[PDB]
Amino acid sequence: AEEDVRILGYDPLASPALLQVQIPATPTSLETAKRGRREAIDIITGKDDRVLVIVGPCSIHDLEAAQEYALRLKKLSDELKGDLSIIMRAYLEKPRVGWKGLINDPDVNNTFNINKGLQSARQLFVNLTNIGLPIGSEMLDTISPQYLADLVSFGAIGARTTESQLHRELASGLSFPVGFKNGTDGTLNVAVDACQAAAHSHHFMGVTKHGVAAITTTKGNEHCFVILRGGKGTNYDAKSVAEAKAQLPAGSNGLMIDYSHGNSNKDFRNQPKVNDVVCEQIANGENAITGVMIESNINEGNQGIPAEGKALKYGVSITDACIGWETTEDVLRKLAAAVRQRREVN
Amino acid sequence: GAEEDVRILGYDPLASPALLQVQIPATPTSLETAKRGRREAIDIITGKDDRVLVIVGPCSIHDLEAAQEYALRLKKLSDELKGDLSIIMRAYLEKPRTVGWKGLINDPDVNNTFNINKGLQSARQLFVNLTNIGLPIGSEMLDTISPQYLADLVSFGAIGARTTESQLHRELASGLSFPVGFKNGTDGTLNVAVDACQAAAHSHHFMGVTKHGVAAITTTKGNEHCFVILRGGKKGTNYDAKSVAEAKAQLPAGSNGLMIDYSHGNSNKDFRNQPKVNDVVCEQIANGENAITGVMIESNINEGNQGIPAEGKAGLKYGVSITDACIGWETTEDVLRKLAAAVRQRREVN
Ligand SMILES: N[C@@H](Cc1ccc(O)cc1)C(=O)O
Ligand SMILES: N[C@@H](Cc1ccc(O)cc1)C(=O)O
Ligand SMILES: [Mn+2]
Ligand SMILES: [Mn+2]
Repeated sequence: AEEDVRILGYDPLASPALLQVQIPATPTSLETAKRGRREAIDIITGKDDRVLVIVGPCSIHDLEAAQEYALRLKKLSDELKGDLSIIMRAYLEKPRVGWKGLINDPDVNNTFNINKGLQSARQLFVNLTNIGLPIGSEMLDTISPQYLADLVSFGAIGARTTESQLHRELASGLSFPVGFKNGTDGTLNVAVDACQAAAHSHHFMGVTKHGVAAITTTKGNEHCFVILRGGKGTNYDAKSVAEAKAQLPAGSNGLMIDYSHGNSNKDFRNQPKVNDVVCEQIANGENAITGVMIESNINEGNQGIPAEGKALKYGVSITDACIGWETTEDVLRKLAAAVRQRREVN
Repeated sequence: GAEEDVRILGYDPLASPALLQVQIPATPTSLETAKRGRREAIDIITGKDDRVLVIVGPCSIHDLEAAQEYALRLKKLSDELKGDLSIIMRAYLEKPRTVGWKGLINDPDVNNTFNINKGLQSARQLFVNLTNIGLPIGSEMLDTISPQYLADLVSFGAIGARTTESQLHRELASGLSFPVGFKNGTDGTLNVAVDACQAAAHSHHFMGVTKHGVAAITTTKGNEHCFVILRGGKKGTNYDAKSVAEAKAQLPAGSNGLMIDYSHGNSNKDFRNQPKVNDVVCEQIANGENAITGVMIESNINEGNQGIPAEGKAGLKYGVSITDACIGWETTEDVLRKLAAAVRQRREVN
């Protein structure tokens, strides 16, 4: 009998329940999460005319820098809350080459420690939600969300998994809105199909809170939407948006636009130009644009990890390039103005 | 309180991999055959062997008895063509949906109900039944849990077009005990499949399950037996001399040989195109194309496909797919004899 010839070992994993006791959610974390969800729901279904904003770092390698970022984001959020509902990006990895993410390599020293990773991720998420800021993250697989789901207001399925049956089944049992990205080829038919699929009940192999594989029956998720993110070209302009709307069946949730990634084509400086174009549409009465996504840090750009380890410029991304804090301020103020102007066209 | 499991109707218990592997024991012939298909696929894709690897059989197995019959014929044809073709039966369990049968694992009674436990039983009993006659099998690797129930029996695993980009499926592949084919993207380009073969070569840590059914961090070695499967897509069919040359142009140093799926995007919404694909491919091969080391074919006892009727399972035509349309046995046997001949020609040219 020949099995496990390419398995080096099975390493012990703390169960979700074990981590949920060890790093407990505060009342404020839990309330913050549920509020982010309600607000998101009202925006994507058209009941609120504010725009949903998912903004923050490409990924979080540094919990302390992330806390200092979050505080600025939260104060900005208090001021702009008439117009914008703000959820911080609390993403753990970048689509894989270079740094393997906070779950895999939380000490940013190219080793593995998935257990300490899940602890860091959970501690992060609690730290952020506890100051009253809702968070969003990528839904990576069927296991890790069980460690974190109590804290999350928004879940994303990346371009690379929108087609994946398992991620569509998973999205169908999650306790929050899920955005599906358009395919890496730059078409959205895959994200429309994901939304439809995810709206139905499925059965997938999940894990229970005690860390055992079990058959998991889902209810279906009515709060999935499509996220425009470019690809093979950019797709944030009015013609692209018109074609996107032409593909959504009646009763669709609103569209979200990502300013980064394929939309900014290899230059983070392009994010504010994406905002200008998206604001012009929203100002002019485009009610189908209900969300945006922005890769923002304290300081702009990105950096490689140098011979010296985790010790690295503070508040600078080690995955995708971000716009810096002051650009983010300008960018978000200008969006809120668009929002108010759309109100008056309406 | 916490707001979790709003959209979870429940959690049902699963027999563990090890429980199932005791309850449906593999025979010494099942285990030898699985090791043998592996060795042979390995030799072909890495160029130690000039036969062609053929993954051939139904789109999906909904009927164990009809597959068993299919298999008896395929094994007799294979005994006869073994100088030229290494044959592995498609023993696939699902098809990519948005209506339709949910597969053998989800819905083993083919009646729009769900019994996952009975389903993994049917799958594993099916793989034992097939491999027990000395026929090796391949299947799609769907997630990180199901393979743990069946991996002892598998010679070939496939990652479909819709998951080739998925990090989790690349990671899985890096720890599987057998060769893995990654299909090119639904857009008809293969960069995503080359990237996946590269990634799967490496060591990864993924969240899998032990043999006793508990989630564990599963550390892998890397899988040096991954290859690319050409299956068409939105750019067009890719089984022609030109497409293969553009394929070859993108393979990195160290890459294993190419497989050509005659079906799916390459049949272009018509199963009767698979013999035509074969001729075009058989022609390249016979004139000296050594970069084509594999083919994939959707084949059943009888041709075509069918919906599931109101009457249910009892209303089904025997030996006819309920998922993608397949060529019939007669036409498969022809396709495979011309294929075997192309391989013979190729030997002469070299
Ligand atoms: N047992 C599988 C490897 C595997 C698959 C899935 C899993 O969760 C763990 C381990 C093999 O020999 O190929
Ligand atoms: N607990 C998740 C649902 C879930 C995710 C993953 C899983 O394996 C089981 C169940 C939620 O509230 O969204
Ligand atoms: Mn990013
Ligand atoms: Mn098929």
